[PDB]
Amino acid sequence: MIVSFMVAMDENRVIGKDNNLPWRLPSELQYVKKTTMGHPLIMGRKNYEAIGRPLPGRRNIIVTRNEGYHVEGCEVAHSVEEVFELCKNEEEIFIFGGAQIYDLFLPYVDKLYITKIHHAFEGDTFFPEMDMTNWKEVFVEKGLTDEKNPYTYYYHVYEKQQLVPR
Ligand SMILES: COc1cc(Cc2cnc(N)nc2N)cc(/C=C/C(=O)N2N=Cc3ccccc3[C@@H]2CCC(F)(F)F)c1OC
Ligand SMILES: [Ca+2]
Ligand SMILES: [Cl-]
Repeated sequence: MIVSFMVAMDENRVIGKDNNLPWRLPSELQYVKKTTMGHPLIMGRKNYEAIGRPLPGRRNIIVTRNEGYHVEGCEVAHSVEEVFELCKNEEEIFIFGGAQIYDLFLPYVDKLYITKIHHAFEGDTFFPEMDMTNWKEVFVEKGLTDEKNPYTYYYHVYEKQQLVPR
C-alpha cells in the first residue's frame, strides 16, 4: 500500500485560509480528480467540511476523534491504525489534508504529489516542513494558466531518494 500526500500550496506552504482555498484553479482540481481516481481520499473533518460534500468516484474517508461522527456517503476512521485497516487491500491512498492529517501520516508517506502555486496568499494553515533531501522528483508539469486559473503553478511528484551504501 502506497501512502501518498496530495497537496496544493503557495510559496509559503499556505494550504488554507479560514477553512478554504485562497485560490480558485479548476484545472488544478481536475488534476487532483484524474490523479486520485480509483483510490481513497483521506481527510480530516475540517478539510471535509471545507470541501462541502462527498467527492464522487472516490472512497471518501474522514479522520476524526469523534466516535459519533457520521456523514452519508462517507467512511469515518478515528485513528491512523483504523485507516490502514480500512484500506488493507488498497494499492495507494491519498492523504488529502488537514495539516494535522499530514503530520499523522508522515512516518508512513511514500510518495508526494505537491502542486506549488507561484504566489503569496493570506493563509492560516500550512503544509508542514519536510526534509526534501530524502525525496527525489520523478515528474514535473506546468499547470494551465488562463482566465479561469489566474495563477502560475506546477504539478510535482516526489519519491524516496534511495541511499547508496557506504
Ligand atoms: C479547502 O478546500 C479544498 C481543499 C482541497 C484539498 C486539495 C486540493 N488540491 C490539491 N492538489 N491537494 C489537496 N489536498 C480540495 C478541494 C476541492 C476539490 C474538488 O472539488 N475535487 N477534487 C477532486 C475530485 C475527485 C472526484 C470527483 C470530483 C473532484 C473535485 C473536482 C471536480 C472538478 F473540478 F473537475 F469539477 C477543496 O475545496 C475547494
Ligand atoms: Ca511507507
Ligand atoms: Cl482537517
